This record gives sequence, structure tokens and C-alpha cells, in this order.
Amino acid sequence: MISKDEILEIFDKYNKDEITIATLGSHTSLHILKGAKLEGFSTVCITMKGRDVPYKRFKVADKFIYVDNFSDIKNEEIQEKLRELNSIVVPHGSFIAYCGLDNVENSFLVPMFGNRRILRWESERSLEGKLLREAGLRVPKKYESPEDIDGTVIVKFRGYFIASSTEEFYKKAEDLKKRGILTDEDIANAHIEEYVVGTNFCIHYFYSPLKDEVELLGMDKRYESNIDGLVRIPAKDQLEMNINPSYVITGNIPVVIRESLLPQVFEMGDKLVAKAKELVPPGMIGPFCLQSLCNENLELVVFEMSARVDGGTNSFMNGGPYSFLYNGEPLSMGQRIAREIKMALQLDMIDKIIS
Amino acid sequence: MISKDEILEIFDKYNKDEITIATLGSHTSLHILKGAKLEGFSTVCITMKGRDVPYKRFKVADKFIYVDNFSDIKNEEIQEKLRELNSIVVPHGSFIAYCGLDNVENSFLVPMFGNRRILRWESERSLEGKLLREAGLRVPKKYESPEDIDGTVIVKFRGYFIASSTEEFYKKAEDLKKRGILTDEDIANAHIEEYVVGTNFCIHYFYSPLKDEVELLGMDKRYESNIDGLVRIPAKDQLEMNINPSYVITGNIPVVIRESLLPQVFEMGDKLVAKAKELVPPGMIGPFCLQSLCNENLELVVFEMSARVDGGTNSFMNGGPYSFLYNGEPLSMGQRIAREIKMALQLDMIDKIIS
Amino acid sequence: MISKDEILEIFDKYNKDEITIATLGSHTSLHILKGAKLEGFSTVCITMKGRDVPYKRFKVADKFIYVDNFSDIKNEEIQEKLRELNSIVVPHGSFIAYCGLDNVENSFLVPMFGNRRILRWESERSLEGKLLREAGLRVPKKYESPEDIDGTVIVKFRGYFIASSTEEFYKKAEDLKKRGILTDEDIANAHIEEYVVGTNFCIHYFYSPLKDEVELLGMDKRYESNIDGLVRIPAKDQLEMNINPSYVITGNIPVVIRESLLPQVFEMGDKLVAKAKELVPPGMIGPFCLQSLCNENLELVVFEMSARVDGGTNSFMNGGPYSFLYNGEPLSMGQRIAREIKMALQLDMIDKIIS
Amino acid sequence: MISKDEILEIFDKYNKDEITIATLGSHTSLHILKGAKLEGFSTVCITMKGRDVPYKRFKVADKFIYVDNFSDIKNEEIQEKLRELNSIVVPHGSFIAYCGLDNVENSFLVPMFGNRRILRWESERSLEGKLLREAGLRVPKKYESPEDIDGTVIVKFRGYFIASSTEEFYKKAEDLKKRGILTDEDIANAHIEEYVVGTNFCIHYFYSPLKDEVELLGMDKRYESNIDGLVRIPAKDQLEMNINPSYVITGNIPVVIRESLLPQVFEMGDKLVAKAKELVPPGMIGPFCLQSLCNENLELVVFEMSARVDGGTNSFMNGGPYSFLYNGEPLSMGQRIAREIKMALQLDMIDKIIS
Ligand SMILES: Nc1ncnc2c1ncn2[C@@H]1O[C@H](COP(=O)(O)OP(=O)(O)OP(=O)(O)O)[C@@H](O)[C@H]1O
Ligand SMILES: Nc1ncnc2c1ncn2[C@@H]1O[C@H](COP(=O)(O)OP(=O)(O)OP(=O)(O)O)[C@@H](O)[C@H]1O
Ligand SMILES: Nc1ncnc2c1ncn2[C@@H]1O[C@H](COP(=O)(O)OP(=O)(O)OP(=O)(O)O)[C@@H](O)[C@H]1O
Ligand SMILES: Nc1ncnc2c1ncn2[C@@H]1O[C@H](COP(=O)(O)OP(=O)(O)OP(=O)(O)O)[C@@H](O)[C@H]1O
Ligand SMILES: NC(=O)c1ncn([C@@H]2O[C@H](COP(=O)(O)O)[C@@H](O)[C@H]2O)c1N
Ligand SMILES: NC(=O)c1ncn([C@@H]2O[C@H](COP(=O)(O)O)[C@@H](O)[C@H]2O)c1N
Ligand SMILES: NC(=O)c1ncn([C@@H]2O[C@H](COP(=O)(O)O)[C@@H](O)[C@H]2O)c1N
Ligand SMILES: NC(=O)c1ncn([C@@H]2O[C@H](COP(=O)(O)O)[C@@H](O)[C@H]2O)c1N
Ligand SMILES: [Cl-]
Ligand SMILES: [Cl-]
Ligand SMILES: [Cl-]
Ligand SMILES: [Cl-]
Ligand SMILES: [Cl-]
Ligand SMILES: [Cl-]
Ligand SMILES: [Cl-]
Ligand SMILES: [Cl-]
Repeated sequence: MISKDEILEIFDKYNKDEITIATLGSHTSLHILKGAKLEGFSTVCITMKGRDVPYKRFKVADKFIYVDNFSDIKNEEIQEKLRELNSIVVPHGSFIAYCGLDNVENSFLVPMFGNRRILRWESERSLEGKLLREAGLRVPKKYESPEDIDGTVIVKFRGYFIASSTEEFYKKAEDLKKRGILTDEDIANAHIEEYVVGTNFCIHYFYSPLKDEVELLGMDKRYESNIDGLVRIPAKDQLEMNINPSYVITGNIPVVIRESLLPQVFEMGDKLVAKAKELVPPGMIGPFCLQSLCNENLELVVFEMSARVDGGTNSFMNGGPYSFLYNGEPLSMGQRIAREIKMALQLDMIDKIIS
Repeated sequence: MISKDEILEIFDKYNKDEITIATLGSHTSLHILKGAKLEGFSTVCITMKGRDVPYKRFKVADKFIYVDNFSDIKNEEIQEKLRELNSIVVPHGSFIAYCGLDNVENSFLVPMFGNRRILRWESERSLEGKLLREAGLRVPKKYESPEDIDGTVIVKFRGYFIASSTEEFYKKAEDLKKRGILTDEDIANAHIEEYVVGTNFCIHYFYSPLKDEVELLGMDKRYESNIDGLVRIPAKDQLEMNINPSYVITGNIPVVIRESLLPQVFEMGDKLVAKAKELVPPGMIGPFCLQSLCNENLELVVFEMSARVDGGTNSFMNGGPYSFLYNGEPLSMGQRIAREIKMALQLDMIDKIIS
Repeated sequence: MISKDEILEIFDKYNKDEITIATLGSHTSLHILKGAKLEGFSTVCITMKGRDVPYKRFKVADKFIYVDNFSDIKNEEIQEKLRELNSIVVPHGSFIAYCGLDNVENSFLVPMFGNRRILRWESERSLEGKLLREAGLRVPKKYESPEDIDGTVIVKFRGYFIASSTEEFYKKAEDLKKRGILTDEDIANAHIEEYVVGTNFCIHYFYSPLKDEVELLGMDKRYESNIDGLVRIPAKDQLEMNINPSYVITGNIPVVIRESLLPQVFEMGDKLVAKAKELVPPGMIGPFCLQSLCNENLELVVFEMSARVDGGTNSFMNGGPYSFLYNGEPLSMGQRIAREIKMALQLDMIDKIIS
Repeated sequence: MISKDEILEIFDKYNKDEITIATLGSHTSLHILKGAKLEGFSTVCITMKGRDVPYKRFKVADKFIYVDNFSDIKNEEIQEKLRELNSIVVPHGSFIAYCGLDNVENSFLVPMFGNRRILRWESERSLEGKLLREAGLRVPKKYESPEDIDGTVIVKFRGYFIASSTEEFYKKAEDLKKRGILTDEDIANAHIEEYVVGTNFCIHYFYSPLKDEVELLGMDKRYESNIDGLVRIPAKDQLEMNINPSYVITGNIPVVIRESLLPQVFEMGDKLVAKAKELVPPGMIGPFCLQSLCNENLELVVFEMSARVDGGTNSFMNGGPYSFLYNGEPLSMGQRIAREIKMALQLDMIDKIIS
């Protein structure tokens, strides 16, 4: 529901000489806040007892707004403090989750960096696939039912598993059922797709509405448990174990891509952006990520995406190989966001970046 | 035996205007020496013919003290040169090994950064486990004998192996016995623990006695041979080979952790420090490392630790994502050590950091 | 054929106040061009429609020379523009390929950084092995025929495979034959060598002819598809699949080596350089790479090498742990090349670095 | 005559990926060119034999366009090279002089940073006084004739002199007449104004059309010959000499103003800008200077001004106290100009800054 006018008229009552940058203390906040400080902003960090130490010891937040539980950040009391501090909120994974995507779309009355409407297209598998398909991006083949399996597939609902036949699908579904890991409701709505065999590149882009340009900021590969621990056990020992893979994100490793593939990398970003303009105006604003796998034919297949900042940007908080190229600076995604905010304020174009 | 008074009174006869930083040319010396230079110190590097090139070409040492063999660094001749150069020695893995931990505790009369007594708690498995257990840190389950195996275990004595049953334990012990890799004495004192299946995070902390604060400096994951080569062979081919895994440290890869896990990361550091104060006064001084595995339940299990600088700090000699956050600088662990030395000298608190 | 005199006399007609650095827009050009800009050069990038975006958005090239297809860069029309721009060309993988190594040796009349003759010793397996063998570097054992297989081997011709017996060799050769991946001509000239089981370190060196010194600039490990995707599938699932490994380079991951191994690392560089002086005068000039595997005995075995810049230097475009050590700068290989060019021009020694 | 459309349509045919910055090698070019390089531009310097050394040894120009004499820079041959190089010209004192202000207004068909029309308001004393008077800025009292002198005055036409009475005016005019320094035509059109007794502050501002903001970049005091040499002779010796003062600009000395006076400094800049918008649309663009004297009542009296970059910006080529404040950078006026050009190109607003 929340209008752009409701937001612009909230920001119009802001002290334009004291604009701060706020975010919830988690996910990617460390470089969101650091980047803001480095661009000259004073920063606000929503935190809580037990989870504030990293933000205190890294000295990255000027003002703390403590909540009883991160769920409270939707409360009207918290929205007010943020408005009185002249904060533009930078949204991220943990924030959307703890606040509630519905509360974010029509209950959170605080200016927010990015395209508020498009956060819904990252939450729903159908919208995401619609976007990527319509943008013209390679994705994994989808399988309507366990009976359609004709190759290796991954099945999504942590509770993940791999299958190479219909028979195997049920053997594993059942296994996870009796072990209490999975329930009938989950396996009823199982999502089955082609297992893509390749190298992981989570590609972090930035669309600048001020420059009308898609920029490449960096890349990481996921570090997931238990899978990355499992496959580090020799085959002979794996066969002697009764262990199922899980794919819980635990961290990130820096990576760069083969340079001849950057035209493809950029084209993918350009296409996603051009289509999202049509489907969800004004489209992508700021940080977005394509989570892909590079197959042996040097084709990037995207199995996921984000419409705001992805957690993997943490791998280059001190800048990376790509982010260096622009100005030879240790540029993080967090600082790139802050800069767009800085420039927008200076050019009187806050309306191109907030909603 | 070596007293703190024996050391303070050695340092009291130092030219306080010409304090240098010394270390043995190996392990982590490159950034120990670089960091020192960057903080304004002149540096001394103990080296030898055949092993001096890296320190010469990286231009990181101002004075070289050549020895016939690194074993000589315990010699009274070498301790004298170091004392005449006004050197505070920064200890590390290779230094403690080549010098001799016993020689270090009561025969090495040179001021040393860190808590000299606590180096013994990192050498002995019982002390280490006592510390970690008492600090309240998750560790792998220990197994008293091969007959207690009820899951997958790793067995330690390079000569390592994995077992999933009592039967397998002896099959493998025997295999390694007849191949000459392992002897009856080693397998008699075998250490058997739960094989933890997860992602490796070697977490490098710094406790500042001046600030009374535990800082997070960075993280690496180990790159070990042959294991990391072995598991890169496809399963079908592994099964056709007669090859045992080994876990010889060969290098390090940078990694960052999921941000929501930093409160846990920091809490672990805080607890280790608080307990080590009680058990080995004054406790941890400067660099320490928790070598952990993150399981699918997002719990960090520490299978090892160091009470001085860990080799994995080499992964961020040009700074890392975490070390950047403090001041936006390319800060290495070596430079963080040097700075504490700098600040201690300036505040007349050399007694808080040397022994 | 192309003489050093033919080249020096081409450069002698250059405007020495307007020397630019040129390269083809691919492979490693991003930091070749960035490094040049950072050293004060104006830069020329050969590019084409569809592949120019990365070089435009990273703002790394001052002048673009567009070609219809990268194959045209051999054309006399293109050599002229480069000569009129006073360009010294920095050669790399994609450039030598698209231009043609034969065209490079005697048809490309443009000054070029490096030793032009030695590019042939990197293209031919016999010359390379001669060099490495004569330099005294550990290499994988070679196998004359499938009948000599007495261990695990890798077989080279993407079309690669692993074998542990003569029987397996033919089973797999045949498999790849009927699947259309491999033809009789390829398997007739198959190269069979010892499969080395260890950790990958692609070591990037720089030989400075001005300083007569081999420098260590950085290291990466390869990120290859599908192999690195394949071995991330649990063993039980791999066995259920009919999938062959491929080793297509897709990207790079940063790594550092155990510090005690740097004397070996440096010695290897020193030896390769000393022998290449004898075998191909003046020897190595500028960037060269040893692609190695570290076995459990801590011995580096080199399975490949380059005589110019290797693609893995892309992992440290913002500098790395080793490159930092010299001057505490974010130094890339591209900038190190540019600097040697800068210094050579300033000292009137362009003849030590071009040909 | 030259239209904005004539210029925009010249720039519209420019290769927008290869925009360079050009200027004549004199006046303030060193930091104009340096600043451009620092912002990523390739630079063009118009120079000539005998006057090119500073630009060559400071390594500040990528391309040289040599002319026979600086007067040639109006020639259509030179305008073409500049257009083929995609140069935006940055105008300055020596350029306007050597080219010819009339040639600049309607014969110089090359895009130019700044407001082309307003260069005429800096050349004509009546326009300048109109502007400053209408802006509401304190100026020295004007005197219509030698008979109106009722205080100390300075008389302008190098050929300058000071008078405290009508009688003295003629005594000195005559003196300079018989010495050949001055001719009847000059003294016929003599400009007589109040001698202001105070401290010199040449204040360098920058109006950003993109930000709609007047910025303070720095300040210098003039170093003039022979006057600054004359007044360094003790009074007793001056009285024994037959020497007239001259005020030939020879150099600049850095100075900062009393901080409580910055509101006045800024207000003066704001007023000049607001009025110049009305009188010469779009008004001031980029660099402008108020040359003032601070009297004992702490009032700044402006005796001169420039509508483009003033020579005194040379005093802070490595940045100054004021220019540092924005981002803690060594920011020169030349780099501030280049940045506005950079930002304009990126935001597609080249029309706000060129003409
Ligand atoms: N089509 C696929 N083929 C092969 N592996 C896949 C595929 N899809 C997902 N995976 C693996 O499962 C992991 C989790 O994928 P998922 O689709 O859950 O991403 P996500 O929802 O963005 O979760 P996260 O936020 O933790 O990245 C991926 O990182 C990848 O390793
Ligand atoms: N409990 C465990 N579960 C799973 N893997 C383990 C466990 N303990 C050790 N490993 C593996 O064995 C390797 C060597 O562990 P070890 O306990 O020998 O560490 P260390 O003595 O500190 O040796 P290094 O100094 O080389 O790190 C670890 O890096 C890890 O990969
Ligand atoms: N002797 C070997 N033992 C084990 N693995 C090997 C061996 N030789 C090659 N490999 C694996 O195959 C990959 C490709 O090796 P190859 O010899 O084709 O290198 P290359 O020709 O330099 O190709 P690229 O330019 O892509 O690195 C290596 O990166 C390595 O992972
Ligand atoms: N009204 C005044 N009162 C006192 N001194 C003055 C006055 N006007 C000028 N001067 C002195 O004469 C010098 C030259 O002033 P002038 O008006 O010629 O400046 P200009 O034309 O901008 O020359 P330049 O470009 O060399 O600064 C000034 O720097 C100042 O020292
Ligand atoms: N890549 C990362 O480091 C990362 N960190 C977090 N995330 C995603 O963000 C979500 C919220 O993070 P958290 O559960 O740590 O609060 C997680 O469910 C996960 O999908 C990531 N992908
Ligand atoms: N992680 C590392 O790079 C590392 N480098 C050395 N070490 C430890 O330090 C000890 C001494 O090192 P060295 O053997 O290279 O002299 C080794 O036995 C090993 O346990 C490490 N963990
Ligand atoms: N390591 C790399 O990133 C890399 N990038 C390219 N290359 C080599 O350079 C050759 C040419 O590269 P390209 O095919 O991207 O033009 C490739 O065949 C490959 O052997 C590499 N090794
Ligand atoms: N302040 C200076 O350094 C300065 N340098 C030059 N100028 C002005 O620029 C005019 C042109 O300079 P030049 O004569 O050096 O070519 C000079 O007549 C003088 O009025 C200055 N004010
Ligand atoms: Cl992102
Ligand atoms: Cl995320
Ligand atoms: Cl450590
Ligand atoms: Cl260690
Ligand atoms: Cl290289
Ligand atoms: Cl290569
Ligand atoms: Cl100015
Ligand atoms: Cl001037």
C-alpha cells in the first residue's frame, strides 16, 4: 500500500542537513554502516542485548536503537525514532525477515533506499522466475512432479536433497520424513529443478538510477554446511556414513571470473534491469545479486537472485578486485550505497533512490 | 622458571629510544616484520643460508641475524645480539618449535610479546581441552578407546584417519602400520574424537591488555594436502585408488562468516579470555586463534586453538574484510601486534604486554 | 623472424613523450589497463561490439580500437594505429590466441613487453618440459603409452579423464569417443601423466631485467567446471550419475602458501629464470607463472607454466598479501608491468624489456 | 556570437567514451591537467618549443599539440585537432589572452568548461563594477578625476602609482611620463580608486551547477614585484632611492582567513552568483575568484575578480586547508573542475557546464 508520496512527504519533513543512514544490525550491516561513515554520514544501528558487541567493537555505529527483540522493529515506536533521526533505512535480508515483508510493504513508514515494491518479486518463486525468464536469463529446468525426473535434480522446500530418479525421490523424501526433518506438507509443495553442475559465482551488481548504469561490484562463492564439510570427506568414508547433505549458508569465499565472461556477466545485469523497469517500475534500485552456476559450456545459469543487498557482499568489505577498478579504492557495496545516497542528496534527486 | 621480573629488568636496561621488533624468519614473520616497519619500528629477522631470500626480496627486515641452523636461536650468543639490539621478540609456531618450548619457558632471556606461561597450554591437549571446556566452548566429543566409537571419528597422533566403527579403526591402524606410516607407539596413544562435519573458520582474535578488549581481526580456511587434493578426485575414481587422506597444512584461503554469527564468534573470544585470566594470569595477550567447524545447526565447534599468532593470519597480510572496519586500513595481525607494542611504549605500560 | 632491431627501430620513431600501453580487451586486460593508468600512462584497448562494456564501465581505457572480430588484430591496419599511438603492447593468453602465435613471432610489427621468442616455449609441451626439466623443477611423471600406467594418471588432449589402469584408459577413451566428445586423432596423441594429489598454487612471479630479480607477486587456485561442481556432489549421488569431469577454467580463488615454503617457491622461480637465460636469451621478461600442486610431502610439482601474464593474476587486481609487502600498496601484476615500463623509459633501457 | 547549440551539437558528435580535457600550457594548466589525470581523464596540452619542459617533466599531459606561437591556438587547424581528440577545453588567463577574447566569444568552436559569455564581464572594468555593485559587494571608492582626490589613492592603467593629493597625482604622472614608463594616452584614461589598507585574500570559489552550490576551495595572497621587494628595504634606505613601485604578479603565498569571517566570505560568493545568474545567464560556472583586501574593520573589499580560474590556485596544487575539509583529500581547483566534468558526463548534464 505505502505510496511513494507518503514517503517523499515523510522525507520532506526531514532536516536535510542531518540525513543519517540506518539499518538493522545483522546480515550485511557492518559494511553498510562502515560505508556510510566513510562517506560522511552519521549512522544508526538497530540492535539488542546479546547481539550488539560486533557493532560496538567495530565502532561502526554512531547511534544505537535497542529493541527487546528484532521483531519490534516494525513497532510504531521504532519508526518514530528513525524518523526523528532523519534516517534513510538501507534494507537487507535480516531486516525484511524480522520486520515482515508485509509490514515492510505497507506498515513501515520510514524512507528506504531501493525499490520497495520489488522486494516482493524476490520473495516469491513465481515472480522471480517470471522476471528471469522474461529478462531472457538461463535458469535450471523446472520439474512439475517427481515423475518427470529424467536427470539429476535438486529438491527444495537444510531439508534439501538430490535425486536421479523418481524412485530415489521417494526413497529420500521418506527418509527425511521418518527422521523428522521433513513433513508431508513440505514434500507436497516440493520444488524440483535441474541440478546444475558447475562453479558458483554470486555476482553483486549495482544499478545507479542517477547514472542509469549497471555496475559490477564483486563476486563470492557460498560456503555452506554441511555440504562443504560433507564433500571434504573421502568417498570411501562417505559411503560408510548415514549422512544427508544440507545447504545452510555459513560464509563466503572471494572469487573472480574468467575475464572473457564479463560481457556475459554485464549483459545479464543489463537484461534483468531492462525488464524489471517494465515489470516493476522503476525497476532495480541499487544493489542486486545474481546467484549463478557456470557450467562446462561457460554459460551462467542463475538459480537465485536478490533485489536488494546480498549477504555475499561481506566477502569484500575492504573492497575487491572489481570494486577497486573504478577509482583504485577499497570500495564495498555498503559504501557504494552510501555514495548514491550522498550524490542524490547533493543533486536534489532523492526521489530517484528512495521509496 | 623465567620470571616477569627477570624480563622487566632485562628490558629496563634497554635503550627505550631504539626498541626494535624481532622474530624468526618463518611461519608468519612476513607480516610481523612488515607490520612493525609500518608502525615505525626497525626490525630484526633471524634467518639462515638457503631460507633468507623471501625476507630479502620483500625488503621487510632491517637487520639479519644469521644462524647455522634455526635450532641455534636458543644459544646464548643469539640471545645477546637480540638484547643488544633492544629487540622485543614476537613469538610464533616455528619459533617455539625451533627454539624448544622448554628453552622458551626458562632458557630464553629476551623480552617477548605475549603471555609466556600460556604457550604451554597450547602445546598440551589436556590443558587446551581444560581451558576450552572450562571457558564453556563447544568441542568435539572425545573417545577413550576404539571400542567407544558409535559414529564417524577422526583419529590423531599426516598419520590421521577416519573411522566409522571399532572394526574400521583397527583395519586402518593396521593398514598404516604395514605401510610404515604409523608405529605401535603412536596408535597406542591415539586421540579419537568426533568427526565434525561443517565449514572451517579459523578465527583470529586480538586481546588488547591496554584496552581490555577482544578484537576480531580476520578468518581463513585451511588448505591441506593431500586431503583437499583427494576430495577433488571424482568418487568413481577415488574408489579405484588405494590412497589415504593426510592433513598437512599447505596454505590458507580467505573466508568471512555469516554476519548473524558474529555475536557467537565474539562471545567465544570473550569466554576464552575471561577463563584464561583465571587459569593462567594474566591470560591471553595479543593474538589468539580458535580453529573451528560450523555445523549445520550454526554452532561453531572448536577442534583446536593457539595462544599466539596462528599461521592463517597470512591470508590477510594486506588487511581483510574485518580488519578494515576499525579504521579503513589494510591492517594485518602483524601490524596490530606492532601497534600494541608502540602504544605500550608510549603509555609506559610495557609490563602489560611482555614477559 | 621479427628482429629486436626491427622492433627497436620501430620504437625509435615513437614520440617518447607520449608512450601508451596497449593490449587486447580480454584475459587480464582489466588490471593491465588499470595498472597502466595508475602509473600515469594513457591506455589503448582493442575491443569489439558486444565485448566492450566491461572496459567502458570500469573506465579503464582511454582509447578504443574497435575490430570486426578479434582475429583482425593481426591486420596491418591495426598494427598501424597502434604504432601511431606510440603503444607498447602487453601480451596475454587471448591476444596470442586471437592474433596467432606465428603472426606474433614474425608478422606483428609493434613493440611488445616481454621476450617474444619465449612465447613459443610456452605453447609447445616439449619445450616447456625441456625448460622445467633442465631448470631442475619437479614435474609429474610422463607415460609413453596407456600400457605404462601403473598408478592414477590424468590424460590430456574439457576432454580430460582420469585412469588407474590400462584397461580403464580404453574404457574411458571409448566412452568419450561414442559420446562425440573425443575423436581418434585426439586419443592417438593423448598425453598421459601422473595424477598429482595435492593443493593447487598458481604462483605469479615477475622477473625485473632492470633489477635482475625474481619477485613474488601473488597466487591463486583454479576454479574449474565441471570438476569443482562435480566433486561438490556427495559420493552416493555421484555414483548414481553418468557424468565425466571436465576442467574448463572459469575463475580463480585467492590463496597464500605456508610461509616455510617460500624459499622453495623463490628457488623455483630463480632456477626457471637462470635456465631460460641460457635456452632462450634474454630469458623470462616480466610476468611468469608456475602452475603447481603441493603434495603431502610439501613438494611443489609444476604441471604447467606461462611465459607471460597468467589469467590468475585477476584474483589480486586490488593487490594481494604478497604484493602488499613491497611498499604497502594495492599492487596488481598489471601495475607491476606498467611500472617496469615507466622505469625503463626513465632510465633509457627500453631495450631490456621490449622485443 | 557562438551559440550554446553550436557547441552542444559539436559535443554531440564527440565520442562520449573518450572525452579528454584540454588547456593551454600556462597560467594554471599544471593542476588543471594533473587534476584531470587524477579524475581518470586523458589530457591534452597546447604547448610550443621552449615552453614545454615543465609539462613534460611533471608528466601531466598525455598528448601535446605543438604550435609555432601561442597565438596560433585560434587557428582552425588547432580547433580541429581538439575536436578530433574529443577535448573539453578548460579556459584560463593565458588562454583567453593568447587566443583573443573576441576569437573566444565567436571564433573558437570547441566545447569549453564554464560560461563563455561571462568572460567578457571580467575583461571590462564597467561590467565588473556593475556586477559587484549590483551583487552588493564592497568595492574601493572610484574617483572621476585627479581633482577629486581627498585621500590616498592607487592609480591604474607595472605603471601604477600611489597619490595622496591632486598635486602628487601630476607630479607622479609626469615623472612616469619623462621616464618613458607612461604615455599621455594612458594617463588620459587613468583609473583612480581608494587605496584600501589591509590584508590580501584572493578567495577561490567554485560554483557547482550540478549541486547549485558555491564552494570555498582556497585562498592566496599575491607576491608582486617590485613592490614586495621595495617595502622590504628599510625606510631610511627607501628615502635615499629614486624608485617607483610596480605590481607585477610573480607568485603566490598560502593564507587562511580568521574563521569568524567565513560567513562573510561565503555570503560574498553567494551574492556574486545570484546576481550573475540574472545579468549573464546561466551565471558563474565553476571556478571564480574574489581578489580582496581586509580592512581593520574586518570588511572584505574586492578590488578585482575573475570569472574563470585565477592564477592563485597554484598555491594549493597539492590541496589546501579548505579543500581538505570536504573529503580529507589533497584537492586542487584543477581536480575540482575535472570532477564536475566527470559527474556531468555520468549524469548526462554536460549542458549545465559547457558552452
Ligand atoms: N539448480 C541447482 N543446481 C545445483 N545446486 C543448487 C541449485 N540450486 C541451489 N543449489 C545449491 O543449494 C544452495 C542453496 O540454494 P537456494 O536456492 O536455497 O539459495 P537461497 O534461497 O538464496 O539461499 P541462501 O540465501 O542461503 O543463498 C546453493 O547455494 C547451491 O549450492
Ligand atoms: N574434530 C574434527 N572433525 C573434522 N575434521 C577435523 C577435526 N579435527 C581436525 N580435523 C581436520 O584435520 C586438520 C588438522 O587438525 P589438527 O587438530 O591437526 O590441527 P593443528 O594441530 O592445529 O594443525 P595445523 O597447525 O596444521 O592446523 C584440520 O584442519 C581439519 O581439517
Ligand atoms: N598432473 C596433474 N595432476 C592432477 N591434476 C592435474 C594435473 N595436470 C592438470 N591437472 C588439472 O587439470 C587442470 C587443467 O590443467 P592443464 O594442464 O590443462 O592447464 P592449462 O593448459 O594451463 O589450462 P588453463 O589455462 O585452463 O589453466 C589443472 O588446473 C588441474 O586442476
Ligand atoms: N584599491 C586598492 N587598494 C590597495 N591596493 C591595491 C588596490 N587595487 C590593487 N591594489 C594592488 O595592486 C595589485 C594589482 O591590482 P590589479 O587591480 O592590477 O589586479 P589584476 O588586474 O587582477 O592583476 P593580477 O592579475 O596581476 O592580480 C593588487 O594585487 C594589489 O596589491
Ligand atoms: N551469503 C551470506 O553470507 C548470507 N547471509 C545471510 N544470507 C541469507 O539471508 C537470510 C537472513 O540472514 P540471517 O538468517 O543470518 O539473519 C538467510 O536466510 C540467508 O538466506 C546469506 N545468503
Ligand atoms: N595455517 C598455516 O598457514 C600454518 N603454517 C604453519 N602452521 C603450523 O605451524 C607449525 C610450524 O610451521 P612450520 O612447519 O612451517 O615451520 C606447523 O606444524 C603447523 O602446525 C600453520 N597452521
Ligand atoms: N586462470 C584464468 O582465469 C584464465 N583465464 C584464461 N586462461 C587461459 O587463457 C586462455 C585464453 O583465455 P580466453 O579463452 O578467456 O580468451 C584459456 O584457454 C585458458 O587456458 C586462464 N588460465
Ligand atoms: N596569481 C598568479 O599567479 C597569476 N598568474 C597569472 N596571473 C594573471 O594572468 C595573466 C596572464 O598570465 P601570464 O602573463 O603568466 O600568461 C597575467 O597578466 C596576470 O594578470 C595571475 N594573477
Ligand atoms: Cl548485492
Ligand atoms: Cl542475502
Ligand atoms: Cl591469530
Ligand atoms: Cl600456527
Ligand atoms: Cl603471472
Ligand atoms: Cl593464462
Ligand atoms: Cl579561482
Ligand atoms: Cl588570473
